[PDB]
Amino acid sequence: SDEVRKNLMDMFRARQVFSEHTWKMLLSVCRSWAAWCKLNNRKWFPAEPEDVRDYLLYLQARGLAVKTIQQHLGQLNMLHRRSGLPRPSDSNAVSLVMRRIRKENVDAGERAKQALAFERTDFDQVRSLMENSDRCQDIRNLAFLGIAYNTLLRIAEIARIRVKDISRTDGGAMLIHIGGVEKALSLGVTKLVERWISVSGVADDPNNYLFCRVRKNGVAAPSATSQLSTRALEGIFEATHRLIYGAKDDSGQRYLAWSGHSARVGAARDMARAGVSIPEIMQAGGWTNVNIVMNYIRNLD
DNA sequence: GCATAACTTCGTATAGCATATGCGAAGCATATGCTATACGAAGTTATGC
Repeated sequence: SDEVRKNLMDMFRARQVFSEHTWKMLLSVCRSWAAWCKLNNRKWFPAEPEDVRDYLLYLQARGLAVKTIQQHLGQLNMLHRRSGLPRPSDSNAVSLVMRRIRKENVDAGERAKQALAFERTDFDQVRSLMENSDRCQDIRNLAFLGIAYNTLLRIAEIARIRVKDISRTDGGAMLIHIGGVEKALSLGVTKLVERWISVSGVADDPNNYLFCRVRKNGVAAPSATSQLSTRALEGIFEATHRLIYGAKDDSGQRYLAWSGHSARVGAARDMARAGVSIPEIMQAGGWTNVNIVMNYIRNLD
């Protein structure tokens, strides 16, 4: 850590701006490179392309998915670039091995994953079960899913919306605004969000976040400044799934239960089942055209 | 005086997206950098008997 961290902080001085997600990632690549570089002693910072070739073969023998290795190589090249040295990716051999292992592991039959779809009928079932609920933290989850499906928002978008961010019409719909665009909400879940607001009492300042922590004994808490962590919002979907079905299987496979994208895929696939014109889908999601939309539509029943 | 529920901070793995190049000479298929989940685990503190 210390030596590598102090080295990387030279780049922090030289290149101070990144997403919190990027500079998290580069450090965790460098940890693994340094560890390997110790366990077979070679010079640690200035890369030798033959050593990169050894490293890429060592990773390929652990059978990591090709999307991982291409990222490790990317981060190494970023580090050389912003430090001010020739890029290891300039090596012909490095390219040759990358192409070879890419073809090999593709021929080995890997597939990209796709999340389980939160189709409309599951929402209707869980609503039919929880509609009678009065325990506060049930109400919260029932409202949350009601928005997170209908409005097609990304999980880290909906986590942000302040009560200031919401507009209301008496006897009608409710409208939501997100960073110059406005999105509109069905006359059902309006009643759920109204119930949540009126029972929890978060409305004392529009600057409060609409979603907030709730404690063991059923009393809510306000906050103007502390948001609910997305790691708990995934803990909503996974909990309600574990309420409708038994526990996850021990095979360790991923996407065995709903996650943040299960709403988007559920909505898109249901709209395709409704026979919508696909450009209307692309307009609703705002998605720049790439075949991921087709892949979500890949099959119906 | 200790046990518990519901949540917050780290870490090592993959998917999304915006932009750019070829190849061929019009259009877009494939390639490249950067940003964001999914999951298991360790750690926090308020309420309770």
